Amino acid sequence: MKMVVAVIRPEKLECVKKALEERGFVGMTVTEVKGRGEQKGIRLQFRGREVEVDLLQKTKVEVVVSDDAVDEVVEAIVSSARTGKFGDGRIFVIPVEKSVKIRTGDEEV
Amino acid sequence: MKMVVAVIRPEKLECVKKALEERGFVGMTVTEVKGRGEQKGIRLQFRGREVEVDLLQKTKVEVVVSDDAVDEVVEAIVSSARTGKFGDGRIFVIPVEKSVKIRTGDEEV
Amino acid sequence: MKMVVAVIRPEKLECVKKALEERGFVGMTVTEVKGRGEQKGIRLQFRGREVEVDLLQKTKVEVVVSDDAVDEVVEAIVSSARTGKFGDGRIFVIPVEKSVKIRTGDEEV
Ligand SMILES: Nc1ncnc2c1ncn2[C@@H]1O[C@H](COP(=O)(O)OP(=O)(O)OP(=O)(O)O)[C@@H](O)[C@H]1O
Ligand SMILES: Nc1ncnc2c1ncn2[C@@H]1O[C@H](COP(=O)(O)OP(=O)(O)OP(=O)(O)O)[C@@H](O)[C@H]1O
Ligand SMILES: Nc1ncnc2c1ncn2[C@@H]1O[C@H](COP(=O)(O)OP(=O)(O)OP(=O)(O)O)[C@@H](O)[C@H]1O
Ligand SMILES: O=C(O)CCC(=O)C(=O)O
Ligand SMILES: O=C(O)CCC(=O)C(=O)O
Ligand SMILES: O=C(O)CCC(=O)C(=O)O
Ligand SMILES: [Mg+2]
Ligand SMILES: [Mg+2]
Ligand SMILES: [Mg+2]
Repeated sequence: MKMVVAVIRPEKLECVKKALEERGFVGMTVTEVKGRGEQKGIRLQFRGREVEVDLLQKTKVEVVVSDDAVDEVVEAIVSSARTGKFGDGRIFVIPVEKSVKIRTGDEEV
Repeated sequence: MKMVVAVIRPEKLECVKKALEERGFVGMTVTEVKGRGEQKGIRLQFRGREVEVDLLQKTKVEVVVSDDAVDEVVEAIVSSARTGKFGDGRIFVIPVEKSVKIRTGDEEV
Repeated sequence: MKMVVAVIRPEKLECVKKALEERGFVGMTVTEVKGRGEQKGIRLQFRGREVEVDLLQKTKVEVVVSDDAVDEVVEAIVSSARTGKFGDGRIFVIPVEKSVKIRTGDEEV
């Protein structure tokens, strides 16, 4: 099992949720976060002066899936979150050793 | 070392904190998140019409513990967070390779 | 690749960001969280009476880096976040198996 961790543009959350749902991936954890990547935020022109915003509002989407489902989950997120501009997002894959459903106590290892 | 990541009902946080404390597990990180599981949220009846809420407020509890302590931490969370209804929570176990205490610089590997 | 996860005092975020930037580590994810460590929060005296605050506001800094860069990232965070008092923070290192840039689709494994 793996956890797919995507940090996307907040306005792309609905697109991502729908692309994952259509593929049968419904379970996910969503966190409001802030971040920046390799461009260290954005430079804007305001009243003829350059202004820097080095930390932007982002949405973190965490999806725990089977090892074989990772590539598909990554493809679903890329296809629905992509705009072609800096800041589209990063996806990180982290190993998950155990998964427990609290209600039933069932544990997948 | 492992990180035990529990996503629980927000109203169960105090129960979970107390169950972990009684067992000597005090250190934890708590994040307000949103999510859904296999039932894709909830269906409610409002003014004679069916309404869907597909992302619910949840509380993420992260507890870094020794490898041998995992099962106990998982049991403590299940016993205190469980209601017997859909949405009680999921628990994921993730490997932690290093743990550093900033104040002292001590690092456990 | 590894994810360096630091839980620091909120007032140290700017120091940490600058120390990481000076070393060329710009990409990071920042989350507002709450937590406590081994001292189980703080005890304050208010109106001649002892009061306990068992969960404090903290800032989680997540930095995905190459395996060889971990130690430096940990040193940068320790040097800029340290005050010498309980609550300076914890740093956890978690393995990252894949990293994808959404815009380009490039994947580092
Ligand atoms: N090395 C990193 N460690 C942790 N989080 C990161 C890292 N890089 C980026 N992120 C997170 O991913 C979000 C999206 O990053 P972004 O899409 O700008 O990545 P990028 O590498 O700069 O690619 P691009 O050139 O397409 O912008 C960031 O705002 C931050 O929350
Ligand atoms: N596959 C998953 N990936 C990431 N987070 C998940 C996943 N499944 C559930 N979660 C998180 O766990 C929270 C609790 O999920 P929930 O208890 O409903 O799980 P479940 O598998 O549907 O079990 P149940 O049938 O008892 O409801 C969700 O709201 C979401 O934040
Ligand atoms: N075992 C743990 N599991 C998960 N998060 C933890 C753990 N211990 C501490 N944290 C997080 O790290 C933050 C900082 O912890 P803190 O610096 O107080 O650690 P400590 O072990 O008590 O060291 P110190 O004695 O210097 O205070 C906490 O508020 C919490 O968010
Ligand atoms: O995140 C954005 O929307 C633009 C900024 C960016 O790409 C970055 O900081 O790397
Ligand atoms: O989370 C809940 O409280 C009910 C919804 C649920 O179980 C789910 O979406 O899987
Ligand atoms: O976090 C603090 O600022 C003081 C409390 C502390 O160190 C703890 O709970 O372990
Ligand atoms: Mg970028
Ligand atoms: Mg459910
Ligand atoms: Mg402490």
